[PDB]
Amino acid sequence: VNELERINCIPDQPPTKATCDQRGCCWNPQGAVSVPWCYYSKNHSYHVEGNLVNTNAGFTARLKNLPSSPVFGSNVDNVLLTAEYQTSNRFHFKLTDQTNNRFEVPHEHVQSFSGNAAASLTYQVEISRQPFSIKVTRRSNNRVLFDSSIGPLLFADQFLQLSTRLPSTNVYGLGEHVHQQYRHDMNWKTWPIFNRDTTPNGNGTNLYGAQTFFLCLEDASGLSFGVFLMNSNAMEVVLQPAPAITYRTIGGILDFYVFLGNTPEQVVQEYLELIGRPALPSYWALGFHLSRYEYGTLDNMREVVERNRAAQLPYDVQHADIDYMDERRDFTYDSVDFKGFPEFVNELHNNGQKLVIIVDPAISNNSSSSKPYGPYDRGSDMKIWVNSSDGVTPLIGEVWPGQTVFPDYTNPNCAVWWTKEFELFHNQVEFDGIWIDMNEVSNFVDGSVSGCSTNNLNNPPFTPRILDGYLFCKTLCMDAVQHWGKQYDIHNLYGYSMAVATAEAAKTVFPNKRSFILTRSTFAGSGKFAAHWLGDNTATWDDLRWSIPGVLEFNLFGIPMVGPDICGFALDTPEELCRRWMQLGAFYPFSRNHNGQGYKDQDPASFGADSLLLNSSRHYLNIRYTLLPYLYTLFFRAHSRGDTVARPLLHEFYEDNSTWDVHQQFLWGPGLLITPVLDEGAEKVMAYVPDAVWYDYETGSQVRWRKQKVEMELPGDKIGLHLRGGYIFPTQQPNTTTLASRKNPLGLIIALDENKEAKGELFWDDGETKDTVANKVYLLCEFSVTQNRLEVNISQSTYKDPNNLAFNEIKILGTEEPSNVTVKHNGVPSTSPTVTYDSNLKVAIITDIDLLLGEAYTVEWAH
Ligand SMILES: *[C@@H]1O[C@H](CO)[C@@H](O[C@@H]2O[C@H](CO)[C@@H](O)[C@H](O)[C@H]2NC(C)=O)[C@H](O)[C@H]1NC(C)=O
Ligand SMILES: *[C@@H]1O[C@H](CO)[C@@H](O[C@H]2O[C@H](CO)[C@@H](O)[C@H](O)[C@H]2NC(C)=O)[C@H](O)[C@H]1NC(C)=O
Ligand SMILES: O=S(=O)([O-])O[C@@H]([C@H](O)[C@H](O)[C@@H](O)CO)[C@H](O)C[S@+]1C[C@@H](O)[C@H](O)[C@H]1CO
Ligand SMILES: *[C@@H]1O[C@H](CO)[C@@H](O)[C@H](O)[C@H]1NC(C)=O
Repeated sequence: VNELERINCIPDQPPTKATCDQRGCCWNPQGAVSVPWCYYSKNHSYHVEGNLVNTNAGFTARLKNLPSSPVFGSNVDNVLLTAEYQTSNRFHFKLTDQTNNRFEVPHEHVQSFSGNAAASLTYQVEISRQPFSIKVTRRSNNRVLFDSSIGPLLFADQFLQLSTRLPSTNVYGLGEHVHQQYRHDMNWKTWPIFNRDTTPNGNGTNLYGAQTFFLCLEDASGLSFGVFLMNSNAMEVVLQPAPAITYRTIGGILDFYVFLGNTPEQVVQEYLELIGRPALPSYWALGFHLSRYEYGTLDNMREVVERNRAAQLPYDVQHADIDYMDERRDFTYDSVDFKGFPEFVNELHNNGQKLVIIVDPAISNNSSSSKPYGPYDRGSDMKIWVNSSDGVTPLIGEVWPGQTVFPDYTNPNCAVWWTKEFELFHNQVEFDGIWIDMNEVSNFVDGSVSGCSTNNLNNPPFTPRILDGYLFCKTLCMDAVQHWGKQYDIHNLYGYSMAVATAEAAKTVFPNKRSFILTRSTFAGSGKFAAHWLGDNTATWDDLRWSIPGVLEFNLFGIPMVGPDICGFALDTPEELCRRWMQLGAFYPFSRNHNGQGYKDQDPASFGADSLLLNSSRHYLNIRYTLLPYLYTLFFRAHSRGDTVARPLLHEFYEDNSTWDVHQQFLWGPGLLITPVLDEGAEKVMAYVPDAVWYDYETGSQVRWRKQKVEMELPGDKIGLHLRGGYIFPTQQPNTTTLASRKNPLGLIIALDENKEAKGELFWDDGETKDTVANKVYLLCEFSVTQNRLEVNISQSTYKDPNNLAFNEIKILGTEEPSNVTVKHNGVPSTSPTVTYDSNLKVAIITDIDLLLGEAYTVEWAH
């Protein structure tokens, strides 16, 4: 064995020859740091027994265990391999215990496959007999994509493992973690996955969510593939420089999907086609959100709101954290400190703003006939709590209010309970959206108020390297019991089940509306239901840098509406950091400035009504709002086709290997390049300029750089923003709310390519109705520019905005002077627009034009 290819046989303890011999592995204490001294042999594992059997969907094989002594339990004797050729670009295989049913994720979106093997496969599947291995290769070039032959298949009740070689080291994904870099180096690295309330810091631990998806860019041609494991048990993913990746899990079954694409974007699209495409956000959820833990009183909250309104900050949503509650209890508000709450909400609404309230899962069990607590009384009547292992007594833990029980959101009768709680509360405080937190689930005691019994669930043969080394640390007992099964098996599905139930509640509370759900904990497929934030970060320059890979990864995971707490949750934010963070933060898909308890104010206006930070924050938030029709159309493509929103350079520029590890810059869709200053004291950033025409957003000027590293001059008041030649960006005059800004004149920014051509599109609907796309109530138009000509073209036309909207300005970058501008409407001429032209910058701006939204036009000019 070449040392890069050794598969570690002692993941659980420091390596010894005696343990190696006892396990029947190979011993070689010679090797570079991290190279396993003890590793699985060439042979041993499982072998194929007899022949493969053709089925309608693909094939089955029986695998029989090559005997050895138990490591972490003894391998299941007979394993069944079921292989389904589901589509041309998606292969599914699962490994089950041939004799017993095992836990399988009861995913809400994924359906069982029936039907026949797809035609025109882009992949071929190869099975080796002795020992068992599975290989998936790309048909067109025979590139080996998945190849398990590097390691054994291990399949014991509480220890399952399968490895695969990888065709390159361009590997992106896995979660939820702070990876720090976007491209995984492929040096010996183990990532534990198990939903846990812990700080997203530099220690590389398991965080709030469970995401097994990874994408691999195979080569410069763009050809890419992805892998997904459908398994909700505690697990870790081991990366090594072969290159190779091992999945090591402690229950369930190995249920794998392999996705192929011509480009990275097509791999994400194939993945989201399987697990579920993201929900379309309400248009208002794309504006700026402001928040903090512990305003303390409504007076203090109103004070913050009003100083940011007075500053003309674009500011659509105010969040209210646990301080609104009466003693941190769900579905109450503090009648003294938040006296006047309903009247404040009216004020918010009348100002065009929205209210999002935090709701925790854990319910106070403190209720007597003297002093009733309704959510607990109604919950106990319905019998909808998570129970201890006896299957009958509700588990007691502790969160914000004191001792608590936990809803079992897997029980469909729990959504009924939860919905009524929301109905009852909305009658008091008319919130518009819901922020669901602490849903790993997070417990202030370990397991329960009486701890956890010693047994194989709470104390398993092998524990992945999760924070603190016990599964029940700061969560529920592993033998706690829910409708979908035991906590051991479904722990990673709590936040997922809770987002599903919460989306159910929205159907009653916000009939026909999307509303907004923000969730902490996630499983694969959570973006169908919710936005995500990156959790309790810290006001450091490290946390600023680390945010970008975290945002890009959740876009691969199909949770495109994602961002961190701008300026940092924990700690007092320095002015310089917060100013650089607000500049970048104006371009996160989810843009929220949120702050921890006790720390100095960090809302933009708090820095002073004439401060650089406020001026800069207002400036870039106004740019964000200007480009909201472009951002919104990007979320439309994510929702309907599965595209990313916040996009890596390498997804558009994969032919250039200089982009393969860029994580300090990113794109909005194909066309907008964002380059933040991310270092203290810097007024410059070393940045990559991909192989395209680029125009400075602010001046419109063509940059002299192409396909090269540059130092971009970015003073205290700037972030780099460039528009790609070849693309047309729809815009709308901004205002301090989207309620108002949506009524304003539209514009087009045409960035010309070398041939003086460009293309773009605009999606437009009512901005809030649920499933306008599935029910086809929307406008979609295309803009295309050739020499001397712009065409506005309508493809779907089943929504006409009642506000009489129109394009009143067109800015053309990289153009020679356009003259004699003519506008035709469905063929008919007329009259004559104004053109202003800057021959130095090659910018033309056409005004005094009125192109109605949803109407076809041709706009023509001479040179
Ligand atoms: C948790 O325990 C409760 C009892 O405390 C179980 O409630 C049962 O619910 C069904 C209706 O769905 C009733 O017909 C039973 O009579 C209830 N039992 C009792 C003793 O009242 C609940 O099923 C348990 N949940 C889980 C996941 O085990
Ligand atoms: C941007 O938003 C505000 C709403 O907050 C609009 O404010 C004014 O609009 C009208 C003036 O033409 C008045 O009828 C409203 O009373 C007034 N609202 C306020 C602040 O009192 C403003 O018009 C919007 N901008 C644009 C271009 O429409
Ligand atoms: O006391 S804290 O440090 O703030 O508790 C955090 C962890 O529980 C804790 O750090 C844990 O990891 C240590 O064991 C918790 O996540 C805060 S929540 C999430 C945030 O967005 C809201 O504003 C907060 C109030 O609702
Ligand atoms: C690792 O964890 C501890 C917090 O318990 C902390 O002291 C340290 O900052 C963390 N390491 C890094 C480098 O983030």
